Amino acid sequence: KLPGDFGPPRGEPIHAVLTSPPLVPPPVNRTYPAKVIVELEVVEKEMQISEGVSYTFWTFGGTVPGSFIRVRQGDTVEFHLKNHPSSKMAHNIDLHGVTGPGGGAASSFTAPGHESQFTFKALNEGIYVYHCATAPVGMHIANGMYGLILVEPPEGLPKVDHEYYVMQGDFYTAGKYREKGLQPFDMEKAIDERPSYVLFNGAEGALTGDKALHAKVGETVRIFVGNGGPNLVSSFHVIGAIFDQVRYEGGTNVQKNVQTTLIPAGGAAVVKFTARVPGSYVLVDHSIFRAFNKGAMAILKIDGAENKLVYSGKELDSVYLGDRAAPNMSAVTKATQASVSGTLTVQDQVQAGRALFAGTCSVCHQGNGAGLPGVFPPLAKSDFLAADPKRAMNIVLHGLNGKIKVNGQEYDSVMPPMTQLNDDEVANILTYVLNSWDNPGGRVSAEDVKKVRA
Amino acid sequence: KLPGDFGPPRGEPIHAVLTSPPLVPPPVNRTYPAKVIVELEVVEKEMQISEGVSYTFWTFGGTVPGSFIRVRQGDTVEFHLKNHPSSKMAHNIDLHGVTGPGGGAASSFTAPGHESQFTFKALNEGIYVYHCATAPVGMHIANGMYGLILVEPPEGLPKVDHEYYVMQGDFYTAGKYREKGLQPFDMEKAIDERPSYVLFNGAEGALTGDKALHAKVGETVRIFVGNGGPNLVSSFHVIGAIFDQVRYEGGTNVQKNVQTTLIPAGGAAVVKFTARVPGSYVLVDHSIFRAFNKGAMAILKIDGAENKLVYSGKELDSVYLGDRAAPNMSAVTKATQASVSGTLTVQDQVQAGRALFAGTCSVCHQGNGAGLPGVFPPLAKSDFLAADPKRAMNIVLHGLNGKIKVNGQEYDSVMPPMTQLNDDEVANILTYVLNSWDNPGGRVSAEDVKKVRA
Amino acid sequence: KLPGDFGPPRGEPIHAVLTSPPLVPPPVNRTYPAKVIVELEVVEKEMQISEGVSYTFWTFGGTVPGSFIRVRQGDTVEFHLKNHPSSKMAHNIDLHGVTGPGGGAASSFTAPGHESQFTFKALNEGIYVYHCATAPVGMHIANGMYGLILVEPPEGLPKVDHEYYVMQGDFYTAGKYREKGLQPFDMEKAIDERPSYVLFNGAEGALTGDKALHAKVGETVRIFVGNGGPNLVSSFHVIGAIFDQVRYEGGTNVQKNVQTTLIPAGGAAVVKFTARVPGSYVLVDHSIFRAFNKGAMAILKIDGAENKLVYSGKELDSVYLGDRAAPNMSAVTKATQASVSGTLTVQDQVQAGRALFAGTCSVCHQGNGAGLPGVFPPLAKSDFLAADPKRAMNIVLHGLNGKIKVNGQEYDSVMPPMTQLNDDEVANILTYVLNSWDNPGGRVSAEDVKKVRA
Ligand code: HEC
Ligand code: HEC
Ligand code: HEC
Ligand SMILES: [Cu+2]
Ligand SMILES: [Cu+2]
Ligand SMILES: [Cu+2]
Ligand SMILES: [Cu+2]
Ligand SMILES: [Cu+2]
Ligand SMILES: [Cu+2]
Repeated sequence: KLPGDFGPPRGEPIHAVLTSPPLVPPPVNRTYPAKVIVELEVVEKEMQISEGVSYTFWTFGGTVPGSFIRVRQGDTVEFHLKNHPSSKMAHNIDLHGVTGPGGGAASSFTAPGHESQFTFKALNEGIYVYHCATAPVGMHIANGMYGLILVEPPEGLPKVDHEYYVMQGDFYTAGKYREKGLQPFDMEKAIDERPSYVLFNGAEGALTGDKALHAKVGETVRIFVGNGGPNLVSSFHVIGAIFDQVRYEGGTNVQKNVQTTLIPAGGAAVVKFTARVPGSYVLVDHSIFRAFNKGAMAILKIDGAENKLVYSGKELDSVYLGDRAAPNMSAVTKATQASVSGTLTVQDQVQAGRALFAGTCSVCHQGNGAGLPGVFPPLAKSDFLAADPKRAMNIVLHGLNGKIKVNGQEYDSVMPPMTQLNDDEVANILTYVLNSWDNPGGRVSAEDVKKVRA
Repeated sequence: KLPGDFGPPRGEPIHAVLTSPPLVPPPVNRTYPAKVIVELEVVEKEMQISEGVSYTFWTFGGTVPGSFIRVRQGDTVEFHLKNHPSSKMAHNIDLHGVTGPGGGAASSFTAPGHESQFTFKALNEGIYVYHCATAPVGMHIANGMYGLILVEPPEGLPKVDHEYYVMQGDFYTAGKYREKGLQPFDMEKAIDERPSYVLFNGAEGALTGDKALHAKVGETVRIFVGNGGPNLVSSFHVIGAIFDQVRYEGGTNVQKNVQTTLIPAGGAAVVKFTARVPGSYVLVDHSIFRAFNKGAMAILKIDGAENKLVYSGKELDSVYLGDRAAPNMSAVTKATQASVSGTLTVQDQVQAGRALFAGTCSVCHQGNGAGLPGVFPPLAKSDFLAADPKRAMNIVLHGLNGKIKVNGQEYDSVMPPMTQLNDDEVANILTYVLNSWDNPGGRVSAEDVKKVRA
Repeated sequence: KLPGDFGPPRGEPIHAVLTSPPLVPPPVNRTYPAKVIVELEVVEKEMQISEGVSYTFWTFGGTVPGSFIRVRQGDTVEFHLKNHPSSKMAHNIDLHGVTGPGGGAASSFTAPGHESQFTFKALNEGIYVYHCATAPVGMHIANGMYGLILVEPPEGLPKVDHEYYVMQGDFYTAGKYREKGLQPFDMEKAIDERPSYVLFNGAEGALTGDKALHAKVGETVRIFVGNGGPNLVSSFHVIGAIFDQVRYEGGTNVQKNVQTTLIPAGGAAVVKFTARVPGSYVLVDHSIFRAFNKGAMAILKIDGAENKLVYSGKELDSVYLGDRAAPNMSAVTKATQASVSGTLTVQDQVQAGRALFAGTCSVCHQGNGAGLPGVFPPLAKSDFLAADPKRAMNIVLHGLNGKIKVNGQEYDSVMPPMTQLNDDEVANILTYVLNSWDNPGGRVSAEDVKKVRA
């Protein structure tokens, strides 16, 4: 009568091995139901949500999303939740897929330095979100308290070459996007569902550049995709590919051959991809400003031979991926820390500005600052730049239009304002430009930009 | 050629018996098509959207959602809409599932004190939203003008033990969440899709506590779930359970074994649940701040024997459900009315504060005010509280951090601000605390809190 | 091994014939794979987003959405993107359905006056969004850079009587809804996902009135429905009908017999409708304030015989469709241009006000200004209006309640405020009323209303 009716646990008790994102535990590879002991510890800690931007995350297992749990339908799971002594808050857990009130919540309340346990049978196959369930629930979830549990079918999932773990969340900082420093949680933005960041795996760039997911032409890739929310619904999409299969939770329905699929807040799906041609495939929330303005992009990078019969074109670059085309933006972290320490050098600024110039400025002005004849004026050896570095701050913040002369040529176009750039970002970008391409050197400070903005 | 081609109406004309939420009319239990006469009356009236918060609802049949209508595919429906003489606005109806322009709208315009009628054939089986269709349509829908009509398949739906009627809506008050008094509709929040409340069945607590839906272990429950909007899409989810089946409108596709499912604005679904273990199962919009900060939670409470093989844990409490764990919050309504009348007593405040303290404060400070050793300081017989009741107002509104001494013990933690609490709520909560646990008595007034907030 | 494995291209190279919305190219009607040459040109230009409201759109082929492209699964597509010399920005393309990084983006970067090309095989059948992929991607998409490409199955889609092309988008103007003039793109509203317009096919009224889609009773209609976003998810719905079929992208799953269906940002679906009774069927985003307050309504108008057995009622009118019931609102465009030119006459205002009065005022006051006895007072020959035209400006902006006397009769009701109306709209509406129905004439100016609003 109950699903998952495979008899009492047999064999030996199994201690679950949990993995950190973006990795997944191995398939259970088991033909009998077991007692599975799961131990998960809550840790509150600061981490970088973006370069030079710290946030106090609340985590299951030290990561956002939390550690991945993998069991078999019909297993009896003895769930142990610990809360690290350093925690200020109590925490608990609601696992979707659990049959019982709160998905475990009332029997997993755990004060700092304590441990709780409860037992459940995994009656329901599927991929499922788990999350904290402690008042105020939204604050806990917003601070990163979510992950995935996979309950396998008894026969296991079909074999694939790679399995990965990707989870979207919306985040609410007091400061604006890319404003540096330790950013508090912002309850007002959270209630209004107005996130400052929308991320995969807890940070900007968590899955881009040198942190990309990998596979090779011809391989299959399964991705366990969660949406921790707390509030957003993801228009989840793969740029330049298709999903062979998309299956939500433990649903009977499987959709095949779709590129764009809606993942509810608190939802999860298993997607399958087959690599056909090399290059970078971007996982996004196709509510586009999330993907391109708030951090909601991840990369699956495929290595192998080009097939000109299928696609003649080139790998992605900064025109599309912006400043996440490059391996990383570590120079930005280093410049921000140098500013805090009072040791910020011109070169710290130049290297940070170099990272930030990609896409943001280079789409028009080019990576070498040459511009494009008749269309975009040069930043390289620019007389107009050199003539008035203050004017340049105004141009970045407030745009520029009308006829101008640069290096003896007339331009009569429109540079849109870029007011969303933070003071340090404008300063560092301009300091990069001034110290490149035979420009006159010197520097622009965040304080200089603050004054022009005001 | 047309669907629902079951011949002319036969038998006798049937006068439809409509039900008020959360109840549903009985199955039609009929093998022939009939002429079904439906009579529905619009009533504009004030009701409580939350305790002590009045709202002028516009209703079909006196409730939000409106009366449930149940007919059989192939029926000829003669639809009579009356508008009560007390109405200020004209009203009409668009029933999804109707084949014809506006779903009835142009032939159901009805001024106060009037009646309109129109006839349609129910060609389409399914569950369908109906709503008002009078300019400005969004205002009408926002004020509560929506419900469900079920068009059964000719053979009927499979028998279940219980059928219930649950409908989500987003609401737009001029005041903030839980600000007392008669709250006007707020057009600006509505246009921006920024609701102050997100509710099931027209009120906070409409389906919680003593108003929960009921069933017993082993029983099946069918829920007709609507989303009246006007604007939100529900990440509709059952905490601690799974839906055996989810079917949208009259779709051919049926999803099985899912826990989280997206319901469009203006959409409807039929979900099935089988009770397996006792306790409270929470229906939520899993865009979490709606569920936990704006009212979007309902309860299906299952009675019966525990099954420790399936779930070893406990029923839900205020850690998860907050102040909706208790049967009701009537003390809040009574205190608010006493304030209006100028008769507010200390005990009125104490009992209101008692209701509001649950979850909101008790998650940390505990239901007996004892706190937790080394972690959360006591409110019970608190020297620190007694020493400066004004400081306590500041602590609730603006939080507290750093080393403090309470009852001879050091704490060095963080109480987050609770600025979203209204002045009366802080006043009543603190008055409760002061009159409990050997604390010194007295009271805090809403005016006292207003001054500290300013 | 790869899908679409139908061999090398054969026959002659085919130059694709692209269509402008809401039309679709003819079925490919071809049994062999071909080399298909597609030429699409980007044009930046001002167009009217609403009457008297200009916007600088960025377009593929001069329209929003862009030109429709129709090919066959297994075709080799040689894609040529041109950027008109008048462009200020560079542009490129990402076609969903393309197998390769960026869906073409890196190999289609095209400066003003240039052309790019790349080749891909259409491995994936389905309906797919294409869009620009140039940093800042959200700005490009927000400015109108999206369209659809259909990749047919090898056997073709089933024949229907009509095929149409409808695409939703969200738009972000600096000014509020219906504020006249050339409206800049508003980055802040875009990041916050707070659109001022939500439209089908690039403009208010693009598919209403004299621009409605057409078919006849008994005919089948296929609509290729895109959602360009950038940010919104459409609760896509047909008022007064049902979709026989809804199929997303190239998915295997087909839903049948649904009225309301969620289309992701960047998503696309093929829907089928069978006309059964005459009248206007409204395609909306059923997040209702979008449909009724921001422009998100389109019409499929069915001609033919009434069938009283199916629906006894009347065609839609301004009670539901508001000011889009009429063929067009050209008088508003003409009045706005007359204001710019300094030649605005009383009659220009009267005719603009006539257009705007429909629904907005007529729902209560009636199309002849008679009101409804005991319920809504007359505007026709209104003593109360004539007595104080300034008071009338205040009534429109700020509402009216309480007992009043009009033409010898008492009213004691509530006219809600209509503060969202722009100054010119109030002026023109009141000038219409004053010059109708034996009212005293004269005029109200936008400046008059500006002063009352302040
Ligand atoms: C294309 C959309 C651009 C992006 C992105 C950026 N800039 Fe730009 N810039 C652009 C144009 C079309 C113009 C000329 C405007 C005109 O009136 O014709 C400019 C101009 C400048 C200048 C001044 C001229 C010069 O020295 O060449 C500066 C200093 C400049 N732009 C800097 C700059 C930086 C630092 C950018 C990233 C932050 C950036 N621009 C983006 C077009 C575009
Ligand atoms: C956990 C998240 C808490 C919730 C919810 C509430 N309070 Fe709290 N409170 C908390 C901590 C960790 C502290 C100490 C902070 C420190 O600096 O170490 C406090 C403190 C108080 C106090 C002062 C100390 C005392 O008298 O014990 C008061 C008066 C107090 N808290 C009241 C209070 C009320 C009324 C709450 C609901 C509105 C509430 N707190 C919530 C932790 C938490
Ligand atoms: C119903 C929801 C209404 C809509 C839409 C509009 N008006 Fe109205 N109006 C309405 C009522 C119930 C009243 C009387 C209020 C009372 O206190 O009883 C009015 C009144 C007016 C008046 C003044 C009285 C008169 O001259 O008849 C004016 C000038 C007026 N209304 C104008 C007006 C216009 C121009 C509207 C569209 C912009 C409009 N009203 C909408 C009800 C409703
Ligand atoms: Cu927690
Ligand atoms: Cu959950
Ligand atoms: Cu109404
Ligand atoms: Cu509707
Ligand atoms: Cu572009
Ligand atoms: Cu895309």
